[PDB]
Amino acid sequence: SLDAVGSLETKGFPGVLAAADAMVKTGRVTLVGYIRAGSARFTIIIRGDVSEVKTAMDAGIHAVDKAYGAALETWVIIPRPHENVECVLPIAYNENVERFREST
Amino acid sequence: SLDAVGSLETKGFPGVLAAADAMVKTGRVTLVGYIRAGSARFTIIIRGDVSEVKTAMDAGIHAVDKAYGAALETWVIIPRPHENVECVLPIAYNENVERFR
Amino acid sequence: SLDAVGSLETKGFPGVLAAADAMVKTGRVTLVGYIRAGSARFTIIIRGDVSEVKTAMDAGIHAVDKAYGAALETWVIIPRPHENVECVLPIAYNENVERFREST
Amino acid sequence: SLDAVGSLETKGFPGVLAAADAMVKTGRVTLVGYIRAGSARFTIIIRGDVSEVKTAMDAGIHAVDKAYGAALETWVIIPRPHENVECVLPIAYNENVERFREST
Amino acid sequence: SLDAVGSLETKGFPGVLAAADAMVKTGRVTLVGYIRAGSARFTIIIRGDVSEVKTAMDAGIHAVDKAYGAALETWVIIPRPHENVECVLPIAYNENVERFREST
Amino acid sequence: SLDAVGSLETKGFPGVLAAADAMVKTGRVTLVGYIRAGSARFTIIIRGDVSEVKTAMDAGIHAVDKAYGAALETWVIIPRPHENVECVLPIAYNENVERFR
Repeated sequence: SLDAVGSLETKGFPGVLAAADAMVKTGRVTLVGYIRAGSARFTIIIRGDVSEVKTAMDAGIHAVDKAYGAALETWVIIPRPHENVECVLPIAYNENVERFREST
Repeated sequence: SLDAVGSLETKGFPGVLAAADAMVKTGRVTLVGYIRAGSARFTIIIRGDVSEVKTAMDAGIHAVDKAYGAALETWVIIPRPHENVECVLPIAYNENVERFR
Repeated sequence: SLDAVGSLETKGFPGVLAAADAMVKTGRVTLVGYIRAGSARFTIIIRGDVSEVKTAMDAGIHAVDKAYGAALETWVIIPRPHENVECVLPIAYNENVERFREST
Repeated sequence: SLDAVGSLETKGFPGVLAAADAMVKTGRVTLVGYIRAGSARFTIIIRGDVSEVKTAMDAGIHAVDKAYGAALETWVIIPRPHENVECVLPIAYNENVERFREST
Repeated sequence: SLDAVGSLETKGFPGVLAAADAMVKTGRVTLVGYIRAGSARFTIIIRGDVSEVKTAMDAGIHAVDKAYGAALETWVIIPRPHENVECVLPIAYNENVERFREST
Repeated sequence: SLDAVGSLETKGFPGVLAAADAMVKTGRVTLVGYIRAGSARFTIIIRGDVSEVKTAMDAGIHAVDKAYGAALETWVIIPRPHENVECVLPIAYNENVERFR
């Protein structure tokens, strides 16, 4: 998919839970996966139209502060990822989340 | 499920054991899973009605201090989590815990 | 099982080895499992009658000091753990340790 | 393959995502894999002609700064890696990325 | 087995390689396993008669200093481990090392 | 095998890639495996004649500095490792690397 990708990483799982919920409730985006990065850091990945990923990312960043003890470590938006990156890195749509992609 | 979700994370396993036991003894909630987060941190996840998750979370927060050397690192309650989140993050009810629902 | 649970976590494996041996030799308790917690920390879990878990735990705490370089990080006793906790967390009796439960 | 190898490692996943996308869009190179290195560090590996790996690597280094909170930790280019290194370390071309090698 | 157990943990793998080789060359002991403990710490476990484990452990401790950059973090000798500890923790003899046990 | 063993560990993967390539290009040695040690440290292991492992290790130590941001954390050479060590620790020749022997 050439949809934009957003990635956000928190210290602690509760922060990433808060961010993920805000993202998919505010932008027409699909949460496609998460990573245990080590050192109690967790990464989440969303896909969607670039403008919707921007809106979702802002909501996710602000939601991290609603989780006691959570910290926002790092985030990025890649507006139009190369197929090789989507293939190798864990950022692709998958069959588990297809029905949410259809909904966007 | 549209049930509320609570998640709490401690430094050390004993603290998460203390917290989890307090949660399910005080709220009508289901402990659905836990995560080894790395750095000796452990995450637990509960589901239930919003009122019961809040009650359980309060009891769990206070219970962490009963474990010598434990620290409460972070926690959150999401009253009405989006179905997409439940699908990807390890927060769903599962068949292992069905009898506790 | 409604038996009490004790859990103890050390910095380094040698400390948890010392503690486990002291625990099962002091109380009528079963060591049911251990966890690699990360950051070179190791968790052990015992089950048994609450009074036996208390005496075993006392011995385990003191035994950690017998390992050079070990640190006792954290421990707890839960006298009557809820079945949902026993199910999800790695604290249940299991078939690998059945013969030790029988002997207690 | 005697193609050069480039490897770059960031603090946080978003930085490695930014770097990978820049690399494969700038040089005629293939992203062959990534590593979760621990401590929330992530490694990516590209292969291609040495001149293409150099230009891709330059773009990847600069792209890390486009991810909030990311840090560039370490990187290297090996112009003509030994077959024993390609065998043991996770740097070989693989069937998952064949179509991207063909296009280079 | 009621043979003694020795456990030694280093920062870095080279230190544990040095210690393991010194142990089995100096005491009539068997190296039965190792653990990746996290945080670049490595644990090794030897078994044998208590006096031989003592001799091996001293040689292993001194060998750690022969590895550049290695640090000895923690160690213990448990002279006669309870069968429950041997069962749950990774300290038992195994079929991979039987021929070295026979040799001791 | 009674061949010598060398092991070297870096902070970051690029440093270990640099070191490994220098080793097999300078000594008649076989790189038999590597370890993700945690904390972004990576271990590599070579086997060969004592003289070749020493030569390869020297080249590998110097090569770590050619990787931006890499650090050499620790290394050792065991000229004649005990067979018990080869059995338990991941330092043996293996079928994946047979052609390099």
